[PDB]
Amino acid sequence: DIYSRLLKDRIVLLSGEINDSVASSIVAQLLFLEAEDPEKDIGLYINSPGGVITSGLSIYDTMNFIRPDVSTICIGQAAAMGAFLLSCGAKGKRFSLPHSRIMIHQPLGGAQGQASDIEIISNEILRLKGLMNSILAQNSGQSLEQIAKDTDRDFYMSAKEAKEYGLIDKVLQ
Amino acid sequence: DIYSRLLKDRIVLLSGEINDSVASSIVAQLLFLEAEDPEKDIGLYINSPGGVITSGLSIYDTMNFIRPDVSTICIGQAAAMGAFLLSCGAKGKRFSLPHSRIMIHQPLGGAQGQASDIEIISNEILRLKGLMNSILAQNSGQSLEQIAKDTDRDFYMSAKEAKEYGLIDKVLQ
Amino acid sequence: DIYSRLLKDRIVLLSGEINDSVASSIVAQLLFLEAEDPEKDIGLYINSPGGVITSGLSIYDTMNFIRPDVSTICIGQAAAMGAFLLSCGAKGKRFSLPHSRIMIHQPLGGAQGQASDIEIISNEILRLKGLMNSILAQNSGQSLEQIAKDTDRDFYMSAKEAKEYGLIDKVLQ
Amino acid sequence: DIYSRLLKDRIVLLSGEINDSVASSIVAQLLFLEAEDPEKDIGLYINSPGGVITSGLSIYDTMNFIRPDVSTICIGQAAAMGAFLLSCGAKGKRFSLPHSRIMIHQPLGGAQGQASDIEIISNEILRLKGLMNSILAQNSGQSLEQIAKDTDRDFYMSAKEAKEYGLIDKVLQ
Amino acid sequence: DIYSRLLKDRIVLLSGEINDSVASSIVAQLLFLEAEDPEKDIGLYINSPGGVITSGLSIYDTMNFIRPDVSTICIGQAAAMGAFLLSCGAKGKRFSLPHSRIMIHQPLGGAQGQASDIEIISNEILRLKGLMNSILAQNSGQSLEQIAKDTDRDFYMSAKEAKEYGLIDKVLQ
Amino acid sequence: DIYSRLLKDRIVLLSGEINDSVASSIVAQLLFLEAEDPEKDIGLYINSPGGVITSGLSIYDTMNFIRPDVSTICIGQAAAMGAFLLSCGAKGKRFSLPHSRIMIHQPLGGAQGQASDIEIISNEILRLKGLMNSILAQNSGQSLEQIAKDTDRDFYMSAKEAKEYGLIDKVLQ
Amino acid sequence: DIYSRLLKDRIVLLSGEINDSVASSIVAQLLFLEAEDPEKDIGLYINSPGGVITSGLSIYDTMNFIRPDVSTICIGQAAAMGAFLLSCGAKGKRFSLPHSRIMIHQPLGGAQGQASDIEIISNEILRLKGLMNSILAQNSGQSLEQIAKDTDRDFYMSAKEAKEYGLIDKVLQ
Amino acid sequence: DIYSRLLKDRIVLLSGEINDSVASSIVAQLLFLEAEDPEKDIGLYINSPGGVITSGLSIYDTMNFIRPDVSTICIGQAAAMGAFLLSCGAKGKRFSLPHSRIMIHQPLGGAQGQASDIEIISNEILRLKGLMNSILAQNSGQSLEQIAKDTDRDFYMSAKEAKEYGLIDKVLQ
Amino acid sequence: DIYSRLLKDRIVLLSGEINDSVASSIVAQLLFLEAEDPEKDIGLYINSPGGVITSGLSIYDTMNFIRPDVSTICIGQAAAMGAFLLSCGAKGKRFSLPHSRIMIHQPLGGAQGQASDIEIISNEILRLKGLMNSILAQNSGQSLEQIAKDTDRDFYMSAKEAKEYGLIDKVLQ
Amino acid sequence: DIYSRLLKDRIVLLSGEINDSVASSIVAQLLFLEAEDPEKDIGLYINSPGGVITSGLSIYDTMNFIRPDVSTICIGQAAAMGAFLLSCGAKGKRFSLPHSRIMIHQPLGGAQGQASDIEIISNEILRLKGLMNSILAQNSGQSLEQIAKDTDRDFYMSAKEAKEYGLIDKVLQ
Amino acid sequence: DIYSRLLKDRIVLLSGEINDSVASSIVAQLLFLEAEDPEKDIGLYINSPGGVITSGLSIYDTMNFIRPDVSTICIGQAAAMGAFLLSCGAKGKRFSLPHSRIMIHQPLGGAQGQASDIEIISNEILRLKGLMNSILAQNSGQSLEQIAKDTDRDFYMSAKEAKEYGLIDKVLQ
Repeated sequence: DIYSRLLKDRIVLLSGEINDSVASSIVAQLLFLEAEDPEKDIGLYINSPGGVITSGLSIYDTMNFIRPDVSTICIGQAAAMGAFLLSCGAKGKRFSLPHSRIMIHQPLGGAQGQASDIEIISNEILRLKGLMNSILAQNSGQSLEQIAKDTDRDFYMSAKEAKEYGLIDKVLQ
Repeated sequence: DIYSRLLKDRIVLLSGEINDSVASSIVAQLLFLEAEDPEKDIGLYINSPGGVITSGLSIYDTMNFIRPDVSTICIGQAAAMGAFLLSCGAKGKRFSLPHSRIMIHQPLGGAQGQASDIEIISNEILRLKGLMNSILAQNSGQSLEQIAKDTDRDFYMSAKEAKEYGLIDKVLQ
Repeated sequence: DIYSRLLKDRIVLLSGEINDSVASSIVAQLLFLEAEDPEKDIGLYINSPGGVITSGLSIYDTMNFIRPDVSTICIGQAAAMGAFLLSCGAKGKRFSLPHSRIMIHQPLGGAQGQASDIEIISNEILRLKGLMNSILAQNSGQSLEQIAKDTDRDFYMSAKEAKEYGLIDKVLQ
Repeated sequence: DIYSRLLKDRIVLLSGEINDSVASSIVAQLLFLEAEDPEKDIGLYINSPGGVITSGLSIYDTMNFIRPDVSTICIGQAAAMGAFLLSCGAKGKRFSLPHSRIMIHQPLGGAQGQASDIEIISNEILRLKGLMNSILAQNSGQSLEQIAKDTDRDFYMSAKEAKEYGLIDKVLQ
Repeated sequence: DIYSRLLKDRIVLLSGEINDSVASSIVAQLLFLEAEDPEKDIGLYINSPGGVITSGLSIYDTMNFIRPDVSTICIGQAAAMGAFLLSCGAKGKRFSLPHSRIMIHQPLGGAQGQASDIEIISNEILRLKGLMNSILAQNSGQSLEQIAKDTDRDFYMSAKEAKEYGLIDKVLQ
Repeated sequence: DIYSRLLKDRIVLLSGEINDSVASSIVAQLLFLEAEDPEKDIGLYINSPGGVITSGLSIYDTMNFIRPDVSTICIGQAAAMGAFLLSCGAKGKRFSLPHSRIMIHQPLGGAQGQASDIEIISNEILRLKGLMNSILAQNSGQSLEQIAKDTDRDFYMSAKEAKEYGLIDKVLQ
Repeated sequence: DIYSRLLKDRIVLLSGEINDSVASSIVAQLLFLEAEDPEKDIGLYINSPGGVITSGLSIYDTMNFIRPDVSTICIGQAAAMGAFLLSCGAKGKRFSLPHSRIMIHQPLGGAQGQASDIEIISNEILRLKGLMNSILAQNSGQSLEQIAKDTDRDFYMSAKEAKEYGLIDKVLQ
Repeated sequence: DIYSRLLKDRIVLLSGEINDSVASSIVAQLLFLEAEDPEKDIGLYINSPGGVITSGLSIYDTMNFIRPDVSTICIGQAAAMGAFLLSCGAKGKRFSLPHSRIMIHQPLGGAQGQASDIEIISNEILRLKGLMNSILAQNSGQSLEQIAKDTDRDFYMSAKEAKEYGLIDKVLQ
Repeated sequence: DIYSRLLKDRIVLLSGEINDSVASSIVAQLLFLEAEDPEKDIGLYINSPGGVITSGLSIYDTMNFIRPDVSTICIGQAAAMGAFLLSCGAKGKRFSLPHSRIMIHQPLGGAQGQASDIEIISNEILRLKGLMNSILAQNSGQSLEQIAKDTDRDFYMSAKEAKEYGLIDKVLQ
Repeated sequence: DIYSRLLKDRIVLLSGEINDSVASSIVAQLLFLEAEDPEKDIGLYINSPGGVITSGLSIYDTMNFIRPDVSTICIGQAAAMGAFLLSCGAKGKRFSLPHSRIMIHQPLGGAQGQASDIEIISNEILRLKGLMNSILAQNSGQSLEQIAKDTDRDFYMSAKEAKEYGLIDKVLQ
Repeated sequence: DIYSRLLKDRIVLLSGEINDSVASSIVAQLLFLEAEDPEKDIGLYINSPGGVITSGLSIYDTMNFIRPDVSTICIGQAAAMGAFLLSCGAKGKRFSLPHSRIMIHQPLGGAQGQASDIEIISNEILRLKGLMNSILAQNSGQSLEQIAKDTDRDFYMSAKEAKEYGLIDKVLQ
């Protein structure tokens, strides 16, 4: 197996949609690599269109949890939760390849039922929305207000543009 | 046509689910009847599980928009928007046959999309929930708080109970 | 129209499954005939497997609502709601043909959602059950305690037995 | 026929999704009324959730093409293209019932294919977005820049609010 | 593989929904690990949207039937039966990552059939509701009346909130 | 394993449609080889119809990222993103067997939603279109204008014609 | 209309599968004929494969209910419930075209549910089976056991054979 | 494999629906456990909603057929055939966890075809029901008619209830 | 009939997709008027997206076949064949309401089968593209090669621009 | 593995439909065998109905690209691409079993979209058609024209016929 | 593996339908055995209803192609291409178990398309029909007229009769 060999050089790949499975896998690889040696850096390469929000959150909070610095490298693209994760890389170790595409946006979902239930679910999504915009601003240096204004609709940008935005530190040019 | 025959007797039947199509039917018939005679009463027999809200309201607004007093008679059942319309009949002229069942509740719905749009949908549903609770309270004699408490979940009652509640005036039994 | 011709002689056919649609038709015919002649009896022929409770109930209440006697004649079969309605015919005018089978039972139904919502529904169907049993025990002369056990499960019987149980008065022949 | 009957008193109903089909009908009806009497006002009652843009525009153009005034009345709900039509009625003859709701927003669409085709579709939808926004602004007394900001997402209003916003002239209550 | 590598570290994973399939795996490990050593703690990391009540009850009973302490760690999300489980972790060893979400609610379900059948399922689902609300109160300190009021409809909360609420002990940071 | 054995001799097979899953593998594979020997050349045999744009880009960026020279050999066909990657091989090491088909075109996409969202998707696809026509112009030694003009519609070629164009360096006789 | 015109001559046509709607129709016609003239014989043309038992039964009871003689004519075929209804025509007037087919058998059915429910459906179907076999014996000349032994499985006969069996009287050849 | 590991400890898990596939497996293991050592107990963990009957009985006959004692432990739940197997564990070694649910009932099923085929299937369903009741009375200490009245409908009990009833021996709390 | 009345005033409506069904009706009506009054004008109101090419040419040839001028008035839109037909109106009598959108383009179609069959299909689609590109050219004064370029991809126009372009003559604003 | 042990003798099998997936396997085995011994011959057994043109071309090129002589053996049948590949075997080493059947034809395909697009694809398929005729003509020594005539429609042959035609060298008797 | 165990005994099993896939397997096994020992016989056990002709034919040619004799044993059944294959075993070594059934018939197929295309397919199939009957003829010793006349339709046989026909040499009873 190839991936298992890359896991030996402390490289974990995050490709495609993000969900409990994928997250569960990506989380297990982080806990694993840490116990393996809680002082070396881990390379999290990202090429995802996004995914379920609480999933992306588990991968994230696990990134802060473990001792090793989790560096993030964007190849191909990192949209939705994919861009959020890329920004959560250890400060200074968030990279991207020249032709990658970064896109951030607000969450989306669905509500079904009585007025009392739609409202509950609605406030819950706005909450996740504020939580991720909050983290997205803190990670980039942009203000809360600025993030809200830009994630209102799909905000696509090049790696280079992503750098001047605060999302990544260096474009491996 | 049997329904055409009865309409010549000022009888309008609202049976089954409510929607624009059914609503247009009921509205055209209420208008028509007025054009034939603005003085006489109109008989609106109801047997509905409710249906689309904006559609129910079109009917409701039409009842008050025409000169004739619209008598509402419940038969079989008057649930949700169906019960709403029942309670809108002309004061003192809201009846129900002895074994009908009346039910009131809060509106149902669905939101899909960005956090921003789900909330707009949500606020709209609540807006209508508050609209109907206030009309319901005014038609029965109950207070908003009371209406809101009972319509939180399905409130099923008997014609007799419906009269005690204030949704109808007499039980033609 | 072959069906209209019959109605001209106060004959109404309840054939098939009973729902708000069929229900409305029968009521429109029942109300119509009372406008034509509020004294002459009506012939409600019944060949139906049964149907939606409130729909049948709207038919039962209309039968007692108008002034003329609504005589019921079972042909083919009369089960569930149908058997119920058959037994509601005007005292002494509840008929059936020789090979017609009659079957009474307890109401069927379904509930999906939260426990709160499930309990509300369960309670409603139970109220309808009791209501059915009581009106059935009063149409046959049987005791509520008798109807209760007898309808716990499908209870099929021929015209004769039904004459002796109390559901119908006579077997035309 | 209840509908063709009301058309005699010059009433035209537009309820449900608006498409070339429904449009053709609404169109024919206006051209027919135009003939019957180029002077007498026409009453276009609206209860529609919207529909295909061009189909909608064909009605509006016809409203203006013909000689008689097309008064618009909203019952139940006038949303999207439906809200557009309500706003285009003869100045001073745009009414709404008290409990109807008005919802305006920007156009929806879809593009599939090559970059070149999508770009073309995209410009065509945007050209349309600006067209209606302009007319809507002109009919409401709002500024182009304002209708643009307010229709960025679904804007739900109450008859009373829609009257204050400039979309309708009077709320028959 | 990776999960089995973590299992030897006494780290069990509950990701995705809960049903017998998953339940049996969890129970398999909670027994296995108590076979390796009934002394050393066990780490059950939870990231589940919920699942079947009896399935979760299985994992629950097994959790405190074995001898070692089963510590619960909510990562990402712990709603419905997922939250119930999280709170069931060993007193003092219930954690959550900074950005995880918790949600408690009343059971969901459905029933079809005769009134009798529906009534049995309704009371059954009511017991589980009472049962869980009870265990939930003990585990948090909260009274039964409170858990009952809160779980009526979906009760979402943040990690800090869950701690103040008594569902978790410490929040890692 | 036949594929693991060819990878031993530093041969990587890119067969079929391109997507994140497929691209992820190719990426994981290049990384493996770059690690095993940063000095030696890697041979990438392509027989693809094209695929997900960013997915192809992830691959294009990795080839230039790693230290080894990535030679590209087209067998069967390299169409769309496939021909793109082909032309991106190490200058002087871009090959093709005598009967391969090469086709270059412009990106294909789709969009649904508000005009604002379509416009966003539209601009994003044009941005990507501009990027690839420009990289293709660089890789072929032609004016961006000419490539734009050619790729407007699917442009097929014979391995020989591809060499004339500048996409490959030699046709292995 | 063609069928309407043949009705004028007292010709009722029973074709294809017999269910509650068709039965209803045949029934309407028989009562309508007797209306016009309660003496003039009726011709019931049968070309049916059979159908639902209760539906057939209603036709059979109705034939005998009304005063008029209902002469049955089998053309093409008369199978199952359809052969049963042939043998029930006015004795001496049960015909058959030369090349028609006749087929008699035991009822078909289905049951799903609890053992208790299945048993009730078993006795019920066995009841209908004996009743049918009973009448068949009555109608032909054959003894209860013959009929039973014979209808155990599909039993096809020619017009002539059906006469020798005692199912029809003459064979209009 | 984890289950294999639990097997070495002589622990067999029966979870989910029961059928030929699952029964064939449980018997394979059951027999195997005997080959190793036919003296030590066997721990049959049960978390099942039930399943096919003949499959359940095959497991049951194997439990008594093998030389060792097959103890039963209920976790999560054991309803229908699931509760049956639980009550067939070695006398005295029938356990249950504290919050487990135990439910017993009468067999379910279906039948299609000729009346005589239905009678045949019905009798087999009844004879199975009888075999079931007897065994499920002999194990519990209840009487035939007692177990018969109680299993007429779903009969849900708690761990403690099942013991008081005789289904289990001790609730491992 | 409302459409029939409009016909008596020499008004024909081509609404929606064009196909053989629709085409036959328009041809039917034109020939009707043809005979009705060979000298008076015919107004062809168009609001179509396009359709079957030959079906359109059908209508068109009929337009120039008959003696009376066929005026064309675009309302809503006239795309693809709809635009072709629009322009094919009698010289000087080609209108459109102000907010209508006109669109021209090259043909669409498909081919399955052998290389030889595909080429045949291909030449034929090219022949039609040529045929129409010239008719369109003639009707608007545009050079054939200019048209072929403008319609290479969907070319959307406003009423005014369509006048400028030569597709229509006037705009009734 | 049977095929694997077989591959150990330079024996490769091409069974079923040819496509990229199947083609990549074959291509990998050819590259594998060559690397394993560019001297010994390789035995490619073909029993295929054909498939994707480029998939076959992919294989064909690799056959001549590697050093070893690739001998082709036809068992069962070789049609379309199968035939083609069979003929591409090392001269003097193209065999076939006595009863296998060889069948050659012209490529099949499909095109959708605009005339412009249809034409591009038609020319592309005619390009492949000509290329393959050349190769067949050359592989067999027949004239470009003879191959043209003979592949117009499906041309079935016996191994012996295929031999005398030039497609194979000898038939294993 | 169980089958690889029997392969060590030159035992090949042919179960179910025959197609390229299944046949490749048999062929592979046949070749492997010939390699292992070109001397020792082979045992092909058949229990197949037949399948693709060319697939079957590919197995037939391989049996004769290898050195050892391939004895054929019919177990269960051998119909169509199955019987054919059984009849193709080395003379004197064609067996069948006592209760096996053998069935021989003519080719089955289907053609679609142009008259020209269907004519070809029809001719090719007749060709195989003649081909197999001929083979069948000399494998059984029967004349062609007789094989041709006997397989015109499905011809069923017992092992005893099949031996008497010339399809097998002995019945291992």
